[PDB]
Amino acid sequence: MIAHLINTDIGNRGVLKVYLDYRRKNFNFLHNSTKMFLDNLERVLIVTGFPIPPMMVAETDGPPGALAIYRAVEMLGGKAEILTYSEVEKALEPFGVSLARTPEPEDYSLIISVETPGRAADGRYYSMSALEIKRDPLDGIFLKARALGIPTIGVGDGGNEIGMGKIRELVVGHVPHGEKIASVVETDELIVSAVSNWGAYGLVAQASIEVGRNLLEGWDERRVIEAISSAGLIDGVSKTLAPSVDGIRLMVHEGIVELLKAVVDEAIL
Amino acid sequence: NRGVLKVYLDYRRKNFNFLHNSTKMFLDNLERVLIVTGFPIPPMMVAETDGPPGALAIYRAVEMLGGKAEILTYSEVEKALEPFGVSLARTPEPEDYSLIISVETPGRAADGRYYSMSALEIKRDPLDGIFLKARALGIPTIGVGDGGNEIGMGKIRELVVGHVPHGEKIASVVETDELIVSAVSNWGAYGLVAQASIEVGRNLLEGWDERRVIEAISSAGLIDGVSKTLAPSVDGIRLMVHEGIVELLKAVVDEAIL
Ligand SMILES: [Mn+2]
Ligand SMILES: [Mn+2]
Ligand SMILES: [Mn+2]
Ligand SMILES: [Mn+2]
Ligand SMILES: [Mn+2]
Repeated sequence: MIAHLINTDIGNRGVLKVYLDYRRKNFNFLHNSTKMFLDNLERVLIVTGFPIPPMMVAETDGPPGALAIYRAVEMLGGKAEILTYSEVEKALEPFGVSLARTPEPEDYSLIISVETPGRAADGRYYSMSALEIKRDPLDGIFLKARALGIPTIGVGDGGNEIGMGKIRELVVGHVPHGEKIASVVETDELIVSAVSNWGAYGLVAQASIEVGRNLLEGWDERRVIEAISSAGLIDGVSKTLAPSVDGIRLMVHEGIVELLKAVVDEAIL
Repeated sequence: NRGVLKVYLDYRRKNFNFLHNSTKMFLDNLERVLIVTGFPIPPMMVAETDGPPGALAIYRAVEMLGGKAEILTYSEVEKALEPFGVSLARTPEPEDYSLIISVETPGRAADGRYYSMSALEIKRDPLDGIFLKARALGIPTIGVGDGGNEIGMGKIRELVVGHVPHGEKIASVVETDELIVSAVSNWGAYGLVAQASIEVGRNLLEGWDERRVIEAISSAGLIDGVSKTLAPSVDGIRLMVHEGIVELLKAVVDEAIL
């Protein structure tokens, strides 16, 4: 099953414990996020981009997930655009992605965050290692969306990203520096995953099953990771230009993807 | 299904390190390991494809690590595993082994009988008797199940009743020192080998060919637990998913070991 797979145990105790508790009360969270996804495809805004102190450069986790969702929205008949930092706009350039300009929540039917910084309790922005983030914020549009009642979906794997506000108690208690770094920003639905890109892929995968088409077909993890890495995006852990995500090498990410595609094909047949 | 996942969720929340702890025990008693497997599917009472593959995977890992292994199982399964030249247990006594493992084997319920997950009574010579003796003797024991009616589940009987249909009647009362719960039993066994690989620094799963093992045992007469037919699948799920599971585990091990 998809929610369980994208939360595969990868040696990160914090995220696993959060997932366990989160799913105890919200067993169908991925299903609900999907239902909200499918119902508002008209015009989707995807937000991604996570600055890595002390360089404050964006990492490899997030954009791939955004591209996958972007891809799925277009294939489903909707329209999508991406709000993110410049280094990320450059990395996604080859993929012919509609970039968002002067966006206001009103203009969208659904807004999704894939690994984006969420302001903490003190109104500041922190990394998982408690270092403060200094880069113009992107969560602002989610607050306006919540106030307007516009559908929102968050995807995260740490506790300091947009959407984590819906389960801050789980973050404070299961993650180091939690109380200080846990984002306060909420979304209508939330997807927790071992790696954010997988959360994004899981959404795409669950949607694939409900529409009867494998929306992941054609996706090439290695090609995408290597492109955005050659383009300047760093690995979150090594903080270097290695073609990897969250310090984990490509065969693992590639394996997740390929397994999701199989799980989807098997479910549609 | 929804049951197993809910039972896994609770168990993992309660025992965060159950797989790691199972692996420690495994790695510590490899001198002579007895692996038990074989689950009859009512009404035909023939063994299914879930279990034998996992048992075979452990058997192999035990030998690659220098220990010795033997298999206690039903006749059709012995036949099904004949091509792999696995040592078959004869008149097995508890005392003779340093470790006893079960991969998808029926455990007696509270009323002393055996039931499938659909509450049908299993009628065939039992294999759990040695686990009862093993724990009374103090012999290390590990169980791998994915339903709640398998050997080792007696350890979490409460979790089984609160999430599995027919629970009270079918939940196995048979305990085991360490217990592995997984969506499919075979994957529990591979997880064990993957975890052992990480602890040892060697990919013990390298070379594992899910396709061959399942088509082989299927050709030999082992039916699919869900469809109850001779399809090359396990738990009603086609091979491309199991190949994917295995491939994913092989990469995770590489990630840790390199
Ligand atoms: Mn994160
Ligand atoms: Mn990440
Ligand atoms: Mn690494
Ligand atoms: Mn079972
Ligand atoms: Mn099974």
